[PDB]
Amino acid sequence: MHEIVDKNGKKVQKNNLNDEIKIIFTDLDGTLLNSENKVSEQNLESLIRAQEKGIKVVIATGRSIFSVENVIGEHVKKNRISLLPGIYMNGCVTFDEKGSRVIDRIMNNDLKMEIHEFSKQINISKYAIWFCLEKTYCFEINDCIREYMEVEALNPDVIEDNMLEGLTVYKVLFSLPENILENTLKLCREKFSHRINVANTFQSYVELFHQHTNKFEGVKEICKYYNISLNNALAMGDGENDIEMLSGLTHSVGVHNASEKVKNSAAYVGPSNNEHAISHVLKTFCDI
Ligand SMILES: [Cl-]
Ligand SMILES: [Mg+2]
Repeated sequence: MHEIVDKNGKKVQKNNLNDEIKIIFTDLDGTLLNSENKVSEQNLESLIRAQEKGIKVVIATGRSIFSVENVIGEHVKKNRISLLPGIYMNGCVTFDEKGSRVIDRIMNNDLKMEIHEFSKQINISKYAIWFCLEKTYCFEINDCIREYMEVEALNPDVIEDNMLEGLTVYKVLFSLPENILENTLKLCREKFSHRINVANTFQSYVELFHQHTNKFEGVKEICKYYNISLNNALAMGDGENDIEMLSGLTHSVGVHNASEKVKNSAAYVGPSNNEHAISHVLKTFCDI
C-alpha cells in the first residue's frame, strides 16, 4: 500500500492540487519512523530530494529534541534532517531555526504537584517520567520504565519524590502497563479536564501537558516564521497528539496505522509508517 487518498477514497493527484506544499510537518514515532524506529531508505532518499528542492521538513513530536537526536542522530549529523526549526513536547517547546523557543509553555507548579499527588494516590507515579527543558526524571525503574527507555533512547535520571517540587517541568509521560491504560486514561481526563491536555500518544504512553498548547500551535508559529500560509503546509501523524495539526491544516495525512479518530481528523489517508509514508507524500504533493 503506497497510495494517498481523500475522504472518498479517491487518490490525490498533483494536477488537482491548487496549493504548492512548501513545508511538511511530520511526527516521528509511528509516522516517519518504521516499527523498528528507523528511517527507511526510501524515505531517506525522498528527504534528500526534498532538501534539493527546498521543501522544508519539520519534526512534530512529543519527544524532547534531545531524545530525537539520539534516535535519528546519524541523519542529523549529515544535515539530512534538521531539528531546528522543530516542534517538541507536543508544541510546548517549539524552536525556530536559531534554536530560540518561539513557544515555551511550562506547566504551572501547583498543577504539577496536584498531578504528582494524584499519580501517587492512584499508584502510577512509579510509571511517571517528568520532563524538564534539558532532562527527564523518574522515581523508580521497572519493566514499564525500561520499555520507555528502550524506545525513547534516552534514560531519565532517578530522583526522590521530594525533588519534583523544585523542578520546572513542561510535561509528564506515564509509561503505563497496557492492563491499566484505558481506566487510568479516564481518571486523568475526569480529574483534569479544562486543566491540562491528556493524550494517549504512543502505545500505552499517557502524556500531560499545557492545556492550550499542541503540535498545531507549533505549526502556526513555524509557518509564520517563513511567511508560509497554512494552505501551503502539510501535516502527517498517527497519534492523538497529532489531531490538532491534522484538522487545523487543509492538507494533512493520517498514516494507515493510525486509529479511526486520527484518520477522521486528517484530510487524507496515506501508507503506514512501515510503507515509506513521507516518500509518497513528497511524490504526490511536491512531485518528488
Ligand atoms: Cl509523538
Ligand atoms: Mg506518533
